[PDB]
Amino acid sequence: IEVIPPSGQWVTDLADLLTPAEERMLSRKLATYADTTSTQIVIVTLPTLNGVPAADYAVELGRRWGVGQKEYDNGVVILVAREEREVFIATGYGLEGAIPDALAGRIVRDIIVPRFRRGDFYGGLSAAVDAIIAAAQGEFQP
Ligand SMILES: [Mg+2]
Repeated sequence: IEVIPPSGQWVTDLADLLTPAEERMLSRKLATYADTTSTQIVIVTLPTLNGVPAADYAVELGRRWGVGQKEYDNGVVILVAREEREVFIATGYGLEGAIPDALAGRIVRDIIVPRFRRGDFYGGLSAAVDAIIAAAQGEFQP
């Protein structure tokens, strides 16, 4: 599997879902969380996965980019595959148990997808970040 190379960005919006101001606001939140906790959460948006499963892509991007390694200790990839209408939340092994499949799925189904169907990409991703941070803190309360 070949994924995109490391961007150096908290938000890599290759589907161009977000305005620059929306990217900068998400990026500030993500960077601040990483600074305080050493947990690196990144957002990647892609026009298409070209037939690669979202799970496989998210895991390879976390590996290739070293998400949650190097300067950081734990990692999350939020991968948005626009053509396939998939959102895959991938956590590093360190965070095993913090976001089970049902909690990730409920973030996608109930938090992200209804916002995305209205064109509210910033709100859906912002709320997903907040839910991920709450879950990583042991404080997610659906
Ligand atoms: Mg953009």
